[PDB]
Amino acid sequence: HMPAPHGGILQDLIARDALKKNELLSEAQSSDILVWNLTPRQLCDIELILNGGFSPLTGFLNENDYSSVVTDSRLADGTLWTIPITLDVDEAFANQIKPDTRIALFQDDEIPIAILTVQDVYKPNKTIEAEKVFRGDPEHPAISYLFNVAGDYYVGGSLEAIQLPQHYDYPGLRKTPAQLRLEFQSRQWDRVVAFQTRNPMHRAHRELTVRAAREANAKVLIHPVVGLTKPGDIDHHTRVRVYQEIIKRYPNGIAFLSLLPLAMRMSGDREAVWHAIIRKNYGASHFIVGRDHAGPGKNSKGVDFYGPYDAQELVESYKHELDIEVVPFRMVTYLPDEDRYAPIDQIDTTKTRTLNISGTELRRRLRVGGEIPEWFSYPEVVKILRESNPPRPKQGFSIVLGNSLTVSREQLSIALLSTFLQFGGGRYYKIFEHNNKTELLSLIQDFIGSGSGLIIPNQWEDDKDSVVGKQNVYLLDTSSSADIQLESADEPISHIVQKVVLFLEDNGFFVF
Amino acid sequence: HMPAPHGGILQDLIARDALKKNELLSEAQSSDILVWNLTPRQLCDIELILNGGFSPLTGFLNENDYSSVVTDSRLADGTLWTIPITLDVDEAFANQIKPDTRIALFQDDEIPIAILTVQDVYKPNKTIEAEKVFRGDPEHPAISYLFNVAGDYYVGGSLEAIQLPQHYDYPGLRKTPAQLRLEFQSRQWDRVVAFQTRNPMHRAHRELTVRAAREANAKVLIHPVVGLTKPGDIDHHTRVRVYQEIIKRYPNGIAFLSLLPLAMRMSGDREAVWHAIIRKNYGASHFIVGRDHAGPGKNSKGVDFYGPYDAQELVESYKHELDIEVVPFRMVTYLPDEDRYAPIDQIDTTKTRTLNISGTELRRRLRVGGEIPEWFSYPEVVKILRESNPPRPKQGFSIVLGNSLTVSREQLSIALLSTFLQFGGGRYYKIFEHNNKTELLSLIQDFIGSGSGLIIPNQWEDDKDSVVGKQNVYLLDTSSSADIQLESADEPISHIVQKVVLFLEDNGFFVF
Amino acid sequence: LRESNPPRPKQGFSIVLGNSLTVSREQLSIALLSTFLQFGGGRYYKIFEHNNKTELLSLIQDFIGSGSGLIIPNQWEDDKDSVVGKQNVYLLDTSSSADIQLESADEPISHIVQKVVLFLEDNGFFVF
Ligand code: NA
Repeated sequence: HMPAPHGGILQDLIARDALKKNELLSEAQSSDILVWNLTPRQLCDIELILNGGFSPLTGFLNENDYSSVVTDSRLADGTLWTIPITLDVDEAFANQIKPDTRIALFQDDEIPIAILTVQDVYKPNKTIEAEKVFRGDPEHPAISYLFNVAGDYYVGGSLEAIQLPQHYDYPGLRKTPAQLRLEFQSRQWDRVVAFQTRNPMHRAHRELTVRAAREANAKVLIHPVVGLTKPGDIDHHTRVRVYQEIIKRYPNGIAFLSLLPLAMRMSGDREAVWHAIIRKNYGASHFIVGRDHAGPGKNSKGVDFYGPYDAQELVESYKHELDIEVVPFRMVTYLPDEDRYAPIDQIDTTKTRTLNISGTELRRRLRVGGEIPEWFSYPEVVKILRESNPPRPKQGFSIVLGNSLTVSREQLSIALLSTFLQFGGGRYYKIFEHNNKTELLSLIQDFIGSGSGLIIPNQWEDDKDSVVGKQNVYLLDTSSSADIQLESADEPISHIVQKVVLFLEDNGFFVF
Repeated sequence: HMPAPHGGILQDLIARDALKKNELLSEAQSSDILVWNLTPRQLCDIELILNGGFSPLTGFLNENDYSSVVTDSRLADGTLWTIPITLDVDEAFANQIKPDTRIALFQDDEIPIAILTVQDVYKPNKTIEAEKVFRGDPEHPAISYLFNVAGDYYVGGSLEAIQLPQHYDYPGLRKTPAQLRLEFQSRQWDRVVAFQTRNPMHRAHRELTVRAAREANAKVLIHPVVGLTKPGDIDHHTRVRVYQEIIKRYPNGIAFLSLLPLAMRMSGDREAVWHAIIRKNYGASHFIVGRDHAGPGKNSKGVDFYGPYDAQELVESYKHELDIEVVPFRMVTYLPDEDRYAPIDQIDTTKTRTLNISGTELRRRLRVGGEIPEWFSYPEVVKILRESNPPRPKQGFSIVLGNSLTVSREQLSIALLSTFLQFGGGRYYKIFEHNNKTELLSLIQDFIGSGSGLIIPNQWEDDKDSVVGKQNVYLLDTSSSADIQLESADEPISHIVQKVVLFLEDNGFFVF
Repeated sequence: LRESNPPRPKQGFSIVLGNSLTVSREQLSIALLSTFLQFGGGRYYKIFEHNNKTELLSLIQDFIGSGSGLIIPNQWEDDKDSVVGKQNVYLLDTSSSADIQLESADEPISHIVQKVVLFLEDNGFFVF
């Protein structure tokens, strides 16, 4: 039952180029070879290629495959493939390469990853890519990256592997497709259903998953993404701690945890098919496709990027060709009087109690510090989330003295500092003078991340608002754009202080 | 019974220079008048002088009173006075002043405090002062300050009150002698026993104090020092929270808390007499002098700066002259089977079970996060100290990659960071590059104070060790001076990471 | 009441291998036994062979009453269904009358085991 890789053969480049390692290593570490440092998304991508995770890929797509993928969701030879995997480069580097040029791809400017043999260098129409691949919405994460982070030139080419990107965390937890397939054989695991996730798992996830295992007669592979998920989500370290904990809530010998160095595009539809392909290469006969699978969410005008079922239908439409089975996850609700989750479909809310916790409410219960029902998520998991996302009483913040203020900045700072220290509780306070220095402005969010309260005497230049981070940063000024608005610019310091103290207290930072 | 100020009349200068405030304020901020920025200690002293708390002083001591104080612990006119209150200025400033010169004393370079009418300017023999006043031992906190911080030119002169130094914390809690006496009169309080302290109060302190009140038929005045105590101690904020909490464990209408802006010299012997005088001016008829009162402790060779009972004996020998009663606090111990503290005197240690917790064992339990008995310190009090002095798992730290390391600094830091993030526990981690900059080195301790873990890629110049701070800062090197010593200079990174992890785990920072 | 009528986690049960099964009864039993022992919690497990003996069939409900999990290799004769007691007794077979229904009679033992484990887990006997 274990699926053959996509395209019939596991492109384990690490294993195929084993004997030539030192040979490739040297060439890569020679001063005669042109060097290109891989960006974060590229590092995740290249790992899956050398890995065989992106079978049948063997390098970054050339214009021929890239175009076929963009317009037909297939490689030039017809193989289903929905996400363009290209090596984006800038004009400068582009002008130093031509077909057959040998490039060395490094990590952190010092670790030899692989040797790339160019065969194509083109300047893709990002308008068409954004439209045909990511549905053209300018706010879509992939399209934003496409235009502001991705180089404007793609470099098609074949790769020869030196070593997979270096990782120092979760060793042996990042099993390659070959290792996973071998692990499944050790356990005599025939049928395996894989679960995609870039989020923490709660009881519902544990139940829906065990259910899939039961109905599909397969074992469970919890395959969390730890490379790059949606921008601004929970760090993977925290998620992995949650996974390692929830894995213990499954009957013994039913589930296995393994991390996927994937860099998502949040391209729902196509991404789902891409996900099915990837797990297939990793050895899964079944793939769970959730509601709005890999969906960013809603845009500015509240419009959804993808339809709630777009992903499940797309994968379902290609499953026979992919030779995998799709396990659709229907929306579910909790029935208190039975202590069980059930498909919304079969519930008459008119004659049955139902409980549900939205992501917003959860984010709120972690901000406020309120209890989280044990039926929604396991105790151990909630504790883990509580540590990473502390309630406002344990959160850091920053109070910036507006430019409109005329009071003694030094005195107001001393006054605020002295005042905050009366409340105590654990938070460390500091009058922070940056002097419009980037080396110091870059530390603001670090102190806030540490729960520290910073009193900042002056504002920084607008051409640096990007160096800081708006999170928990409040402006004290007379302007209508301030978070703490003073009626005048020459108010008594005690007047000003009280306004700030009560503001913070109202926002939950101080508790008495 | 309420004593008369020391000298006969309370020198509440603020009250005698009221009808001259605007006038004096003008002169202060005038352009002609010479200005001097009051040092932190000078602020605490000047506040007590203008306050009346230092009666009969009416300004800083001149060479006449000073020498008298130094040799015979009295002022020129005989009046008892053991600690030399003088205005220490640098050479340069001394040469711009002559007798009759009027000076404007400012706080933080912008607040008019008082006008000083110079009477004397001299360069005291600090070798004699350190000897006759503080006993000579160079490691004595007062003698160290005397030479390394105090100016070399004392400026004697009278003072005219503008306003007492500004405080934004604990307003109305810092009552003046005039205010306290009024507060006492309002409560029909005649006999008052004052309790001095620069440390947290535990059940023992509550019991000894209540017992004192009972024996002397007096009310209790908890008079903590909030100015400057012993180098490196518990900030007054934490202590005030402790005081306000324990003050509630007294019978209603028995005790009263008030803060004393005193800058202690930790001059045990003399300072106790000085404290009795100060407390006398504040309206206290009784003063508690404890074992090694205002004592620095032990020097290098483990030799005590003062004798356990030197302070009690000295004040006791001047009490008749001071016109105040001395209340000696005898060493006590806890009796489990009787749930009460009793003097070590009447306790048959042989036939009686006794419990005691040293200041060191308390320090240890707070570092470890161990339990602290209820009989030793009130729960609310422990809570406060725990939050101010977090145990190792909640403590911050720094691992400085030594100079002898030949390994990649970029890769070792990255490996430490990703490894640390696996553990979780609320701590924020950061790779900190200072580039030998002071603006950055000064933040290291702020981060550690915030519970953060810093990974420092390079050591900082020797000429800047004084800018950092030893606390929880460990060096990873090969030298025998390293905190985490490495066998060789080019050990595998994984090998290094483990040595560091297990070191931090053995030291409490990590718990599993 | 909680002591006399324990919740499913502390309740005994019995899994009888249907007559339609073609798998190695000895192996399936060993497999189930070994598997149940991984979960633990307090329940005592036992492969129980009655050999259609009334003296032994009369003990089935006694073991269940003791919270024990019994793995029974074969079914007994219908003219004895009255000697046992249906309480917490589940049949593993292909027939539509079975409590745990297999799609085929020659399924992999690991296939069969998982079906039984998840059945019991769904019925509250195993808690993780
Ligand atoms: Na990137």
